[PDB]
Amino acid sequence: SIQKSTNSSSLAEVIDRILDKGIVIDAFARVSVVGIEILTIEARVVIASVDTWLRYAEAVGLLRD
Amino acid sequence: SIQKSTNSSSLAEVIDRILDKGIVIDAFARVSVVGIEILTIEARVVIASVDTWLRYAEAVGLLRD
Amino acid sequence: SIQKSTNSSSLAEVIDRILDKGIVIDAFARVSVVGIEILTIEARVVIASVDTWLRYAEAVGLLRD
Amino acid sequence: SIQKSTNSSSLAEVIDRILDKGIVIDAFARVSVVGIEILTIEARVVIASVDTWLRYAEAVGLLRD
Amino acid sequence: SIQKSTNSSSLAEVIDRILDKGIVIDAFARVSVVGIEILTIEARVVIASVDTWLRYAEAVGLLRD
Repeated sequence: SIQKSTNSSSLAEVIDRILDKGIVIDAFARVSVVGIEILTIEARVVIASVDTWLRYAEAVGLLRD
Repeated sequence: SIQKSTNSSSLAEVIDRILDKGIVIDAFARVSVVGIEILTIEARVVIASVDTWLRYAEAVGLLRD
Repeated sequence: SIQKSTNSSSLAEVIDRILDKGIVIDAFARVSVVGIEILTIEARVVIASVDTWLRYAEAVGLLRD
Repeated sequence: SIQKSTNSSSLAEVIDRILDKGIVIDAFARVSVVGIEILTIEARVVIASVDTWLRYAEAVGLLRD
Repeated sequence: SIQKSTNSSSLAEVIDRILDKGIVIDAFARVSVVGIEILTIEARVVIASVDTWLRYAEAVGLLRD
């Protein structure tokens, strides 16, 4: 191709650049009464391409040893 | 590309620059009566890219030893 | 880029400069009758980027020893 | 940048300059009858950036020894 | 900057100059009948920046010895 005065790029390349960084959303909350932990919530979400989800899974320990 | 008189940058690069710094929102409250801790709340939220959520997780201790 | 006669900066850089200083909001109150501490409240909130929330957490003692 | 005839500065820098000095609001009251301290109130509030809230916390004694 | 014929200064600098002097408001009253101190009130309020509230607290004795 040829060089241009503008940097702007394609939608499919925005998607690819998002997925090979990935996203983690992570949260917890706890509610206690008189010292007893009467309610608790924990949640996590991960989104990525395969080659980066393997990075996550190999560090956390979901692949075979 | 070529140099310009203005610095302004793309939306996908704002998103990437936010996620590789990450965000932590952290809070607790306690209500006590006669010296007994009759109610308590604690919460935390984390948002990041995978490579920076691993920074958090390795310092706090969520990865295998 | 090139130098200009004005200093003004981008919204994403205001956000980044806030989060790498962080914010702490901290309060307590106590109500006592005849010498007995019949009611008490304590609360704290913290907001930061990951690299500065780790500063807080390492000084207060939330990371593994 | 270049020098100017006026000193005026940005809103984000006012906020930063407030938070790295911090604010303490501190009060108590006591009501006594026949020599017995039948009612009492105490309250405190602190606001700062992380690096200055640590100054407060290290002098008052909220960090690990 | 450059020198001018007038001394006037910014609102954020008025606030800073107030808080690093601080304010103390202090009062008590006592009502006695036949020689018995049947009612009494005492109150205090303090406002400052952190570095000057520590001056108060170190002289009165609220910091660890």
